[PDB]
Amino acid sequence: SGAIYVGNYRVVNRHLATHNDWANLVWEDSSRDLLVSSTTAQGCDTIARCDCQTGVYYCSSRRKHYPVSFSKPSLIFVEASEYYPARYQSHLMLAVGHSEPGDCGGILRCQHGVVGIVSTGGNGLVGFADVRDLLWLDE
Ligand SMILES: Cn1cc2c(n1)CCC[C@@H]2C(=O)N1CCC[C@H](C(N)=O)C1
Ligand SMILES: [Zn+2]
Repeated sequence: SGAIYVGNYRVVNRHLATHNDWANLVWEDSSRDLLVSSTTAQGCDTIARCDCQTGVYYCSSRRKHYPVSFSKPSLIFVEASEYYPARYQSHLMLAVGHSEPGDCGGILRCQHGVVGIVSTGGNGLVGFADVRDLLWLDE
């Protein structure tokens, strides 16, 4: 689990979205595994607007933060799951690291702020859904 809270927006993994997230839907993209819903309270997370390829992510399955080097956002093929059939997921960055399904939602941060959230894994690689291109989260 895990979400990004900025302004009157809440960003979650689309596969983990609640009934309330869907009832207050702002935008969703199945290909990115992202869903943004509206909130009453104001959020204070700062979104990075950069092209950093190094950062730190939170891994609940180990109760630890790990420094990582990650790839640039791209179309990477993701094996079938109970949430989606086999497809290419867009805007995805990979890093050598540990992850488990329950780690989805953990934030990846660089020195500029929030970069994205944990979204895929397997084969000793962790996938992060990038959020830096969503400039509308700040206005
Ligand atoms: C963080 N994490 C996620 C996973 C693992 N860690 C390890 C096992 C694979 C699993 C995974 O890659 N998927 C299951 C959840 C939905 C994902 C998606 N966005 O399409 C695909
Ligand atoms: Zn950065």
